[PDB]
Amino acid sequence: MQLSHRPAETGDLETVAGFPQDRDELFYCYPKAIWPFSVAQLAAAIAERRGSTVAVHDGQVLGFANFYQWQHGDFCALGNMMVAPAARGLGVARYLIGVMENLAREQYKARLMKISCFNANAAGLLLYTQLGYQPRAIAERHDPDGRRVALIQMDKPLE
Ligand SMILES: CC(=O)OCC1=C(C(=O)O)N2C(=O)[C@@H](NC(=O)Cc3cccs3)[C@H]2SC1
Repeated sequence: MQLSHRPAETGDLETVAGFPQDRDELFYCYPKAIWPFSVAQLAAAIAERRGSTVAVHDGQVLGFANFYQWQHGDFCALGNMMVAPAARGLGVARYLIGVMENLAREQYKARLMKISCFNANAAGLLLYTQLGYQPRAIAERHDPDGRRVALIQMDKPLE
């Protein structure tokens, strides 16, 4: 992958909003969203968040992420991590996580990145582990069906 990145733009929203393929994928990346996902839901997140970034390869937006929490000199928390269904497992998430780590360090002076990952998302848990994130706590949350899920709260120092 020759990958690049830039801030998210209005024109990207329809593409990015197409990434979650089912209600599980949507919950894992945006638990407050309601299925079906929409550009309006995506735009609302962007508005209340920081750092919304896309990853681009060969003219295609393949990934998106942002911060749902940010505390200058302290940390950021990565949110809305979405990857195009045709580009899963190819390094887009790894790439964007690296981008977001740099952004947290440089723009927020963060010492730590937090990532919270739902228990059912094994692929996320494994990736973040491979990227040097360590599990710190488990919180109870509830899915759209009112079922109890475990949110695994991980972090990583940035340097
Ligand atoms: C890496 C990634 O994509 O994380 C998605 C996520 C988000 C998100 O929306 O970006 N999060 C938030 O905004 C947090 N939300 C909660 O802990 C509240 C919840 C209520 C019901 C279930 S979780 C975390 S819960 C995890």
